[PDB]
Amino acid sequence: NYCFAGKTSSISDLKEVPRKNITLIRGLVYEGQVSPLQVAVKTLPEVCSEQDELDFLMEALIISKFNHQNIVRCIGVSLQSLPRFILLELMAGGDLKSFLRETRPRPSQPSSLAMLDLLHVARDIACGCQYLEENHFIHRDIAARNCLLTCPGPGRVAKIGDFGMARDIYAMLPVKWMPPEAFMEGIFTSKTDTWSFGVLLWEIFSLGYMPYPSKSNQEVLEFVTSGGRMDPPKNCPGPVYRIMTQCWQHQPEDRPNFAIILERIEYCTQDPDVINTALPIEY
Ligand SMILES: CN1CCN(c2ccc(C(=O)Nc3n[nH]c4c3C=[N+](C(=O)[C@H](O)c3ccccc3)C4)cc2)CC1
Repeated sequence: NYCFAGKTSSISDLKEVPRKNITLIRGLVYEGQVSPLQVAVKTLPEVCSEQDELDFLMEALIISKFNHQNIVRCIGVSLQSLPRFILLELMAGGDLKSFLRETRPRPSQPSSLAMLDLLHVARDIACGCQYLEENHFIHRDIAARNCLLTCPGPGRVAKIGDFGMARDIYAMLPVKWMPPEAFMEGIFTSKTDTWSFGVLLWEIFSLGYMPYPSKSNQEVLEFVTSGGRMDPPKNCPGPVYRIMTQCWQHQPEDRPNFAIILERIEYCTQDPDVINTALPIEY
């Protein structure tokens, strides 16, 4: 009962891990060990509806079918014991939005991030999105809060880690990440992830600000459907802002695909005038 890349899978295909092999270590979702493999353990509340149950199963099926370095791996599940577990790659850096906020330059850490760090995050997630696009999977909620980092320090890799919106489709709408045609007609295509990536790019280069500062969801909806776009984040290089504004083309067919976005990110990455730009320091 779940189809991805033209292949079907069901609960039977999930890799069940004996509960006795699984130890919880600490809350982070928990850090856990499988018998020694470090994992994150996502739990289903025992007090939940059968729809929560089906939601949890679908989440497991979706993440287990992906195979890509910028999408969080599923080690397995433990569904035959209660509470039910999904076992996931442990991402010690935590979520991207929190990371940017915590790790932005300050006097105590004046060079905590550089432009190249942000470009590598952008590349990482764009590579994940390209894999989803080429496999015809529409994510529908590409946003910093949904991405995870392998570790806090140098060599960190960013990955897409949450697929709940796609799971649900398979006041809570992520309006600020959605293109005009998703509001109006409720039409989604891979061009809709392109728009959302544009907004994630603004999040990254703003070092974790909420998009459309000062605007509520409905004000954003009217702004965007009237042609309004966000200004550049502070100190954002022109070439990077231009990737964003191309992602935010009104017509879906005018937005770049992720192969092109990756090309432009790689280009920014080799340009000394981009990567030698200092990030703002937060006081
Ligand atoms: C100073 N710091 C830095 C370190 N820190 C953390 C905070 C959170 C985490 C964390 O949740 N790591 C995760 N690893 N794998 C998964 C995780 C969440 N998953 C999920 O499935 C979650 O549902 C999810 C998915 C995407 C984005 C966020 C949450 C799968 C790790 C370190 C605490 C504060």
